[PDB]
Amino acid sequence: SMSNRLIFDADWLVPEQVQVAGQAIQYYAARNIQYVQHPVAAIQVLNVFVPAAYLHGSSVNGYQRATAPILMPNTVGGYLPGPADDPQRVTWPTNAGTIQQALKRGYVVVAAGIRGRTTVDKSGQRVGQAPAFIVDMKAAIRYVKYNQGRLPGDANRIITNGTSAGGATSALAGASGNSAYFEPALTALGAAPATDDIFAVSAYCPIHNLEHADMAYEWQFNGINDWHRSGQLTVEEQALSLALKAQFSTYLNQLKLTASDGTHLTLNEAGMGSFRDVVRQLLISSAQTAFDQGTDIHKYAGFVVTGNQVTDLDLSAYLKSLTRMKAVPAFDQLDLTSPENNLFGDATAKAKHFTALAQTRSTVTAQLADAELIQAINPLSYLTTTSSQVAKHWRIRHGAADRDTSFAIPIILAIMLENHGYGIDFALPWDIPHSGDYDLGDLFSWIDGLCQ
Repeated sequence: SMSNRLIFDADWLVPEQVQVAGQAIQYYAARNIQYVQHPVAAIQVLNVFVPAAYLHGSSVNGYQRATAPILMPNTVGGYLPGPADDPQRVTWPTNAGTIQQALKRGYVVVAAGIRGRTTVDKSGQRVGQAPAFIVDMKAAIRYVKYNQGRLPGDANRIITNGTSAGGATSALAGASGNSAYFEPALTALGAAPATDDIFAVSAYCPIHNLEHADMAYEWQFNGINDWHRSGQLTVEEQALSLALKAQFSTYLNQLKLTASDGTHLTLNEAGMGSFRDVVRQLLISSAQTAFDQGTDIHKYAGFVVTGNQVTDLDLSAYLKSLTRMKAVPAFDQLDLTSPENNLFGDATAKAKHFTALAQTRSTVTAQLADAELIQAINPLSYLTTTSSQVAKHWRIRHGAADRDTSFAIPIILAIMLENHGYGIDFALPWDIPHSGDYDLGDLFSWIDGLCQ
């Protein structure tokens, strides 16, 4: 209610410890903070964790109470609800280990609970479908910034982190700072009166650009007719696949992506061209990195090694050995059965389409989600319009063995960021599956490079 003033009090913080690297790591916690005045679901609370030093006037890793980065990780996966995380949490989903390491590194951690597609209110009505996930992330950010200086950590140094749908959430927060689109929702929740633009984005395999993911998936996997998550593509599915693949060329070319040297990255009618070369080169680079460490890259097919150099890659051979995970369409299923279909439903419709193709070919009675909503939750929408304040610093990873979305998807995001002058640190880590937080040493060195 309005009795909730949304004022943080450091006096709430109580002392705890957790073991990290064979050392006891001291911190303080304040849990279950109601971060808006009018929550609709119990999950909408946040937890605050602070390195013990900052309550005793001291420093960690070059940071102080007033200057520490604020890591804001989320536990969203599959666009499901993501409970407020905790370094002491052992129940799925949790990135407790990352929180422990972040605290050791000197970061304040604000771990917000986020509604998702299965969240219901007290009347049993759905209240967690799109754009609830990002509205909640923004409200948690607004809470933090409203409380600059009451809350330890520098609210101008917020860095979001998440994996998969959570990586999309992190990227979307970074892309859409202060977008007016979300203002009515934040007003209705009674979110804090503060900005929601953030400093930096960490995203692992962000499942985003959903309305073009089917095209990208088929561009990548057409010609591979068995899928494993085991199934076999029907004749109708093969037909959609070939078409979806062809459509990707047109979508891709219209983005006007450019290589470092300024050349338009494109694909021809058959899906071959300079854009495909870029994907290949990133996978070759991933392989070279692994090869240099003594890893057997021939676990997968296609790599040409000349002396000590990965000199080329048969991309089709590689993808066959990687295997297709999803059927067709991979995201907008004709029968509305995907996580993304359910994400785009509302209080009235459990699920909706979000592409013209799947609506036209729907095998169940269905509606299309609002075009503005689809656009609003796509981080890419903000890189080509002037409707928000965008984080200047991005670190994106998508595993070279992650088949949950096409490599083209994170690659498009990374290139568009680069093309528009944002800082972007991007790679496809070798033989990494659909997962995140597996390179914290490097992530934290990147954050430190930005913040210290």
